[PDB]
Amino acid sequence: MNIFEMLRIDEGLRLKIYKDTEGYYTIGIGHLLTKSPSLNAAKSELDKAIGRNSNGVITKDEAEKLFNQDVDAAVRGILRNAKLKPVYDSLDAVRRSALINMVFQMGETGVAGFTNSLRMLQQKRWDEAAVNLAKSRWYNQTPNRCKRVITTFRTGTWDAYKNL
Repeated sequence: MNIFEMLRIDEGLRLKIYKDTEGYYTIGIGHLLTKSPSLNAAKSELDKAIGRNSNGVITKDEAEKLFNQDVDAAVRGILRNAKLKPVYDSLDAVRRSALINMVFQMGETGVAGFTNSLRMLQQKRWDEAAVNLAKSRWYNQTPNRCKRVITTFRTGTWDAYKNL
């Protein structure tokens, strides 16, 4: 397992525009199109980004292309954020994914909001974090995934993604 697989599991795949649990238009593997409430803006956004006239539906390969940049973008975001970096940098490789998994989902900003949690983690206080996280809205919105994620921070292993 690696981050890519992790997220494909968490985000699934969709070749057509759609709304995330946040109500935003997304497509592919959790590719956020636009915060705007307008199909068109998204459609616009999409084409722009895709380069050609999409008409709201992408190709598998495109999805993959976005995915790959989005992932890249997140790693990059973290490494550039004063609050995340240090944390990220203090985590073992498995936990780093989780962090990323988070960032990819709520964004650098959202994630930098989990102050204590961040600290806790940084400080190896696994359970406490496990706990804290569970208190977020996300948790009640993506219980399934927040679980998997939390387990990963907690355990430091991919068991949550292994199919037991």
